[PDB]
Amino acid sequence: MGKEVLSAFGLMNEKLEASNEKANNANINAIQALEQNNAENPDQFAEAFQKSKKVKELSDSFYNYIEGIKGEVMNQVGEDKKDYQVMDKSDYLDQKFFVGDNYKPEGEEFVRQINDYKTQLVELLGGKEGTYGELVGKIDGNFNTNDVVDREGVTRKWLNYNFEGFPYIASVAKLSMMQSDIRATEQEVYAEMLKGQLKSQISMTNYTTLLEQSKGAYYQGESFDGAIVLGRKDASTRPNEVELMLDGRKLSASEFQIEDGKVKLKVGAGNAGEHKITGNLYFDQDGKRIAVPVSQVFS
Amino acid sequence: EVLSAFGLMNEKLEASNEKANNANINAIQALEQNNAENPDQFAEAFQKSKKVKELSDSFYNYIEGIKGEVMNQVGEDKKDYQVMDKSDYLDQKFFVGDNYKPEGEEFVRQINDYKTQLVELLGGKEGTYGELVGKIDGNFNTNDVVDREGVTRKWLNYNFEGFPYIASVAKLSMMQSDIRATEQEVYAEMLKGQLKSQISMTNYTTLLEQSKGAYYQGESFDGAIVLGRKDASTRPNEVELMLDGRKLSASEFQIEDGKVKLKVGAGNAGEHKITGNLYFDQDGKRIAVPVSQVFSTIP
Repeated sequence: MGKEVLSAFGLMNEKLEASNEKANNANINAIQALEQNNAENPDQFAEAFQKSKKVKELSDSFYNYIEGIKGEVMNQVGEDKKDYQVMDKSDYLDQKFFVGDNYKPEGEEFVRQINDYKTQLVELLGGKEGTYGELVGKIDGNFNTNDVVDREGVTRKWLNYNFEGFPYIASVAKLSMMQSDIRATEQEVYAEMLKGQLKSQISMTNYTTLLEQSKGAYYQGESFDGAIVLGRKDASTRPNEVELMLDGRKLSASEFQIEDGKVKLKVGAGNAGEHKITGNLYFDQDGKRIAVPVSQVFS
Repeated sequence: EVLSAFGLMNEKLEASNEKANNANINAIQALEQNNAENPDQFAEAFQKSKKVKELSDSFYNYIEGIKGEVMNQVGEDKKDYQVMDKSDYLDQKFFVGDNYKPEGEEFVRQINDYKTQLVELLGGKEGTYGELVGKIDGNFNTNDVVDREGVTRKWLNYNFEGFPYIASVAKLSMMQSDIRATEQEVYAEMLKGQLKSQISMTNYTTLLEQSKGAYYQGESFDGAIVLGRKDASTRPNEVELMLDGRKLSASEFQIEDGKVKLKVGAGNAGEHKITGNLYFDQDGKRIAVPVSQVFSTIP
């Protein structure tokens, strides 16, 4: 029997497990970033956060199921782990998965778990349609349980073809790449969700033109000077904190006169004559507080 | 029995490769479109994306050529995987005795050049993109590694010693998959970086507006505060300004795209209505920011 055979499978599995650990770290980082984004402006990142969380928990449940099968077969072979020429039995799995030419309930459970993952994921995204459906194609191609036809014409059963008669390390590698598929689908899904949100924020559908002339007191026919600037209108924007100093008095009576109902910062403050308004709008973006200065005047 | 699992893994990897590659092509196309719409913004992102596209496609084509060379020797058909078991030509062609032949060393050099310039392109192990750099290094590395025994194996050997032709093919397919996955992660990171630069509140200043303004006296104040966009790199593609029916604001004249504002300084003979449309190309679509304001001048 080929000594180098099933050693190749071991190298597959080692590379795949290392990559999967790195991918899980990156995915957890991305989820933490999303939760931080939901912390400030929850309105913008809400749906993104919940759908990403659902993907996270589905992916984790499914990954843990696969990993349980992997640990099962690891116990099956024995304590020798980095030795691979030993995982050659092709016995425990089939008798753990099928009855003669029929599925065992747990094998049925395994396949229906796969199908459940796919269908809930795609229905979360909006199946085969809507925004980013090519991702649905990717997931379908990755987890597809449709019975395949062999080159010899037999429509072999999906689990039977995928798993029967194979060395324990072989199905171990199969499951490792299934896990890698789950991690890749995660990484991609968080990518699309956050990207779609960002594009929903950058869209100049969110803006509105304004006039920012130095002074409105334009005398008799003198040459004009002014500008057009894209004032923000998207109500989803919300200054996380506001400090709004008046003419050196009554720093921002809290929502007594300021109202961020719309992104129009309606200030219903009082007055006595000439006035200036100063302060800072604190936006907690991506884990950093940024102060946007305010220095304006009013009669 | 005959380990067709290698063949199945290879075929799935290849199908995933076309799907991922189509996605990558589309992603770069979208970057190209955005760069066409707004070159100053997506300029660096598009340049880095096209450099990594060149590098990735060169590397992918090299590996694909090696894979094709291998699948030449297999025979007339390309699915009878049990036939693909000789493992006698490829091992011959990479190396003689211990030392690499001057093509295997070229292969490893290609891998290492790819990783080196890719990392140096993505900043580096430090700065941003660090986790992605870790993924690249872990996926692509030829540091000589030690087997079960405490003895060091050369990378090309340990990965490509007498392994069945289909096994080597599947390993190379995994390498291709890593290249494509790295492509998509890289493009996503570059785009996310650009967007998050665009949504940064460091891009804004604060303006106000009211119905009339002055009140000569202390009565009240129904003002509002807005986030004017002061990003230099954002600019309309089309600027149609039929202010009050007279002309297109002398397009060469006062309307100035030099900064984000449109530094209008037009004529003055009374109260003036400025009206028109701002046309921003965004992901293809022609978004239309209407402009409709009044500035009054005594004539």
